[PDB]
Amino acid sequence: ESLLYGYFLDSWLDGTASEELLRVAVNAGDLTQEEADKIMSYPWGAWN
Amino acid sequence: ESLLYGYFLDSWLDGTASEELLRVAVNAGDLTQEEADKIMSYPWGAWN
Amino acid sequence: ESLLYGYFLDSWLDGTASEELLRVAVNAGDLTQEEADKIMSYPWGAWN
Amino acid sequence: SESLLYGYFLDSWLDGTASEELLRVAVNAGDLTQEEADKIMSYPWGAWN
Amino acid sequence: ESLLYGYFLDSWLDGTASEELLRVAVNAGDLTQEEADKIMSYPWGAWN
Amino acid sequence: SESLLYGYFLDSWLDGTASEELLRVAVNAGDLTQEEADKIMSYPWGAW
Repeated sequence: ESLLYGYFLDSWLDGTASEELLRVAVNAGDLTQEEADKIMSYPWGAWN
Repeated sequence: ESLLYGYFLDSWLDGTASEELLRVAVNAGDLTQEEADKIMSYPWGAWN
Repeated sequence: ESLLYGYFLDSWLDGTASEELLRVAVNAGDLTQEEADKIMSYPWGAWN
Repeated sequence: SESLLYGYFLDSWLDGTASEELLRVAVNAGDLTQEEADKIMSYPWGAWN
Repeated sequence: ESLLYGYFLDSWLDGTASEELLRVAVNAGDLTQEEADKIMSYPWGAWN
Repeated sequence: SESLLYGYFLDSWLDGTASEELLRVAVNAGDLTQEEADKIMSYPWGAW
């Protein structure tokens, strides 16, 4: 599991990360594509 | 124990997570069903 | 220490956790009884 | 090996929310060693308040 | 991976870290040049 | 390996809270090595 998985998931659940931002993280190798797809399976902005 | 166990327990105690959200995390494989059931034995929104 | 020992000690020190909450954590296996007893030895709400 | 809560208690000492009273309880509980509490007390109490 | 990679990436996303800061961290051995380049690929200040 | 509190003290230097006097105390306490204090003081005090 990527070290920043939880960090990016939390940003998705709080609505601060967009799909574009997750693509940047995948491109950088900070998330795998599979992890970004998992994160996007959650409701965007669920915490709000 | 799942890495995000404490993250999701804290979100249940702070009243931001719902049962529906914990089920999304179990589907994602970020929590096991047993862990979601442990979290739901605590008082939701206990932190206020 | 259990993974969440510091998390629950901090909640006791900040006055957010109650004895009941610690015992729910013991019942869930997130603290040992000995850990809950050690946490309750500290001043509740010391952080103010 | 460092007690896991060493940084936690040092931060409380620097923020002025802990005094020796709390460090005494932590040492008695086995959450800090006496040597660790003496190291923390070497810092300026409340410097980061 | 450098231990402070996430710390510096978060500071960049927050808009608190500057390129100069990342370069200081590289010179200090706290980041690799490749890591500073990865961080700079993200949008500066996307977190508020 | 970095001292456990390296990031903690570097962050306090960047946020303008720590002084050289504080770093001297941390080296004397064995919380930072002298090399680490020298690295930290290389960064811009109060940058954040």
